[PDB]
Amino acid sequence: DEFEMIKRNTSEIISEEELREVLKKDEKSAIIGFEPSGKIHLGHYLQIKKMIDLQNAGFDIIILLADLFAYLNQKGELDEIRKIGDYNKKVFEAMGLKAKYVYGSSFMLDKDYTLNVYRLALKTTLKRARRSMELIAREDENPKVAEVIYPIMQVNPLHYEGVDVAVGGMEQRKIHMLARELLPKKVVCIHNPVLTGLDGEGKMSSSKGNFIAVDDSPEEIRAKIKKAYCPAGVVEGNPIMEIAKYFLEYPLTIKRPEKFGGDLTVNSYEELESLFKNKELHPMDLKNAVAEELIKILEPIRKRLLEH
Ligand SMILES: N[C@@H](Cc1ccc(CC(F)(F)F)cc1)C(=O)O
Repeated sequence: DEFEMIKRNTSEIISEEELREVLKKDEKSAIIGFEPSGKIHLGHYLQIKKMIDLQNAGFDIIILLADLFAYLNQKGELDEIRKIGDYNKKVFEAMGLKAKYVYGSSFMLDKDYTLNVYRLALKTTLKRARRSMELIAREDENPKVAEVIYPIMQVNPLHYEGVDVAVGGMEQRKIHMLARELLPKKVVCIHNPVLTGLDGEGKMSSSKGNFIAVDDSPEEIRAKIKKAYCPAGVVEGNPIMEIAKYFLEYPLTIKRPEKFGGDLTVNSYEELESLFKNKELHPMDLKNAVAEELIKILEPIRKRLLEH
């Protein structure tokens, strides 16, 4: 099913009935926005993989390099942000994405864009804007006015003209709930889960420095994975298991020494999860398998980012 391919590994689709209608049409487009990021990590790639799914299913793909948004979220000066955006777009092309790339600031300063922001600032409460940003806003002991403008710009109808589907992480869902209420035409949201960071502390993050970057060296992936929170028998909160779920190909053959049980062949992640949960498979053989298949999945991307 095209539908079930798109739905595989998302946390929610709002809504499924509207997505079946979109899939019927001959012309459909899907958008995702990203604040430019100094490092692109597996959190980014999970979402790019969803966009490749939509692209296989017939959708035109639009990537918004959300530079002004990064600007409001205190990531720096704009033309410095627009140069990080340029690099991120190289990375997304090396992931195998066939898309159109738009810089926010190329249209977000237009008079009609600006008037919608003022119009929406009239319908949106300070309390709701702030709630909507709890998972997104840069850490700040004295919150700035910029924090409450960010979500109203994210739900501006100009971002969604001729767009059927928006894709984002679950950390964006309150902002999308706002847009569901306030947008003139309905857009389907597809939310992808948030990856746990390597120490299990919170969520994977370019500023928490708890991530694996797609351009990481092999030795580097090994060392991050070796150090990673992965309690025996525990799946919930375990970032090594998450990587197994969202990134690996099954059936999976796990090489191990014959004293640890010999080569193991798992035909599904659900099979891996039962093996792991009852301790027929130890963190260390998991880790070696995950590290080794992660290296092979990332290699072509590291290669073209390094080509020259
Ligand atoms: N909040 C996102 C960035 C963002 C996501 C979505 C949009 C609207 C749209 F998706 F681009 F159309 C604008 C910016 C993030 O946290 O990177």
